[PDB]
Amino acid sequence: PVWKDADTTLFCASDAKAYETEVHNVWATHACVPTDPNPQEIHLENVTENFNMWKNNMVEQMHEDIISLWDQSLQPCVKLTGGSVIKQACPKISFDPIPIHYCTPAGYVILKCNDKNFNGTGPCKNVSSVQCTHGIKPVVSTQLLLNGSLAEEEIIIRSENLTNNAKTIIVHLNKSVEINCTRPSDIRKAYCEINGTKWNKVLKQVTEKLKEHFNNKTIIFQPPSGGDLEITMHTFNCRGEFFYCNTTQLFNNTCIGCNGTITLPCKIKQIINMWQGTGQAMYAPPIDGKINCVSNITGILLTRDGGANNTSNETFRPGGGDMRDNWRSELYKYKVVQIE
Ligand SMILES: NCCNC(=O)N1CCC[C@H](C(=O)Nc2ccc(Cl)c(F)c2)C1
Ligand SMILES: *[C@@H]1O[C@H](CO)[C@@H](O)[C@H](O)[C@H]1NC(C)=O
Ligand SMILES: *[C@@H]1O[C@H](CO)[C@@H](O)[C@H](O)[C@H]1NC(C)=O
Ligand SMILES: *[C@@H]1O[C@H](CO)[C@@H](O)[C@H](O)[C@H]1NC(C)=O
Ligand SMILES: *[C@@H]1O[C@H](CO)[C@@H](O)[C@H](O)[C@H]1NC(C)=O
Ligand SMILES: *[C@@H]1O[C@H](CO)[C@@H](O)[C@H](O)[C@H]1NC(C)=O
Ligand SMILES: *[C@@H]1O[C@H](CO)[C@@H](O)[C@H](O)[C@H]1NC(C)=O
Ligand SMILES: *[C@@H]1O[C@H](CO)[C@@H](O)[C@H](O)[C@H]1NC(C)=O
Ligand SMILES: *[C@@H]1O[C@H](CO)[C@@H](O)[C@H](O)[C@H]1NC(C)=O
Ligand SMILES: *[C@@H]1O[C@H](CO)[C@@H](O)[C@H](O)[C@H]1NC(C)=O
Ligand SMILES: *[C@@H]1O[C@H](CO)[C@@H](O)[C@H](O)[C@H]1NC(C)=O
Repeated sequence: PVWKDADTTLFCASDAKAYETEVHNVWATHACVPTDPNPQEIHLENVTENFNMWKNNMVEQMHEDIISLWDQSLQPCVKLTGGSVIKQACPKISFDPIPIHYCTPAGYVILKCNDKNFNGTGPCKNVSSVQCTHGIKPVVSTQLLLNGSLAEEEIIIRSENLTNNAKTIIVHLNKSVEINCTRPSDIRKAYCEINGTKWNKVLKQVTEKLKEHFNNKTIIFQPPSGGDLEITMHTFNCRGEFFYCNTTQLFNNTCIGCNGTITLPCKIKQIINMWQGTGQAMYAPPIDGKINCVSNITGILLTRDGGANNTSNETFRPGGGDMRDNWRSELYKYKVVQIE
């Protein structure tokens, strides 16, 4: 086998149920084929292959699909786009993301990096060959990566360029921390409950590894100062409702009487600034009854402060906004090649 680096158009696969009215299922039913009934991963003996997750067309290809999925699935009362106005009907929908596999057409194959502490760029010593990735959930998230994969060994610090502060940092956790968000039976007041013990343990480890990457320096956490509500809050979609949660308690540099349950204040918003960058959208009020989503915190989005080269500290705040990094967090060990 001999290959070369190449971009090409991918296709998708799913376990989607054709009887479901859930929108991820309805979209995967007509845009994707069924998942590979006999998937086989094959090792590449004595092969070293270098990867670059910040340099992967797979990401932008998935991004186009999630844009597609949201525009056909989400029914907004009125669509406020670039100097435009549209008025429609906005019934409530069934919303729950399902895993999606990304697969190469003929002449192309996917290379899988299996080195347990691969950071996302550079040489991979344990390389695989697959026809499709594994099932990736398209979770649209800010500040915190939800329902993803875990790093198998240590916590991984991923970044295209650690010395550039504009570059986003992806923290790949090795132990998931549960986030339990509930709007109980304001109709827009909600809260997310987190294990403080579990949470502070893991964030202590996150700081000890950023210490390794930044020359033993003091690692400070801080809430985002300024930006849109989707940036300064942990924003996610639970069962169709847009949750905005205040995470200041999570990035508490201190509980590093504070090892119980952390309860984050949340509000469901009807008017959101779309992650697709095209403007404002207005949706309908929340459904009646108890609205609950439990998810796994599996990764953290961070931006580092600048102007601290002559200081003794480094400051990191929760990031968000560019959903590409969310897909990048799960496609990092994949790249497409052209077989020669
Ligand atoms: N480093 C990139 C700067 N990002 C940026 O400029 N954006 C434009 C304005 C806010 C946009 C957004 O994140 N929207 C959103 C909507 C719903 C959910 Cl659930 C969610 F998690 C997020 C992103
Ligand atoms: C390579 O990765 C595989 C799959 O993750 C795993 O069995 C092990 O870590 C590695 N195996 C060899 C033979 O290097
Ligand atoms: C990732 O590993 C490569 C070596 O392959 C190194 O050059 C790069 O600085 C590392 N990046 C991070 C963020 O650790
Ligand atoms: C949450 O994480 C555990 C392991 O940490 C895993 O077994 C479980 O399936 C995860 N749940 C979801 C919804 O991903
Ligand atoms: C997670 O990684 C840290 C180092 O980053 C390590 O100390 C810890 O033991 C790991 N935890 C698990 C459950 O692997
Ligand atoms: C990373 O960013 C720093 C500061 O922005 C810059 O000086 C450096 O050349 C960049 N390195 C690479 C490899 O792009
Ligand atoms: C999530 O929280 C609600 C109320 O806060 C509680 O009733 C439920 O048992 C919790 N679920 C889990 C899995 O912790
Ligand atoms: C937090 O996790 C610990 C283990 O780290 C566990 O014993 C305990 O049940 C959890 N506490 C809460 C309040 O969820
Ligand atoms: C960083 O601190 C650790 C503390 O365990 C020490 O072992 C290491 O030599 C230090 N390295 C640098 C570059 O300061
Ligand atoms: C989050 O809560 C703190 C107090 O707990 C408050 O000062 C801060 O303004 C809140 N964040 C936002 C974005 O409103
Ligand atoms: C994460 O997965 C669980 C189980 O599938 C689900 O209940 C929860 O709503 C998911 N979280 C998000 C943010 O989609």
